[PDB]
Amino acid sequence: MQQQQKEAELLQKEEANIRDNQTKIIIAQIQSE
Amino acid sequence: MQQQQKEAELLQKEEANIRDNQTKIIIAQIQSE
Repeated sequence: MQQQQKEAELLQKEEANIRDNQTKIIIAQIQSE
Repeated sequence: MQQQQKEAELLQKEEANIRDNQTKIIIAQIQSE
């Protein structure tokens, strides 16, 4: 369960980075209009 | 209880990142007007 919560942290951090990444390209698209 | 408070930290951090990102795209929309 240490391992489970640790990999939960890992997947949280990678998906947080991903979400920030789509929103970065989204603001780029918004300003490209 | 340690596990519960630690995953509480995790969910607070992910939702805080989501909120900041949402307001980033919101200000992008505001300035796109």
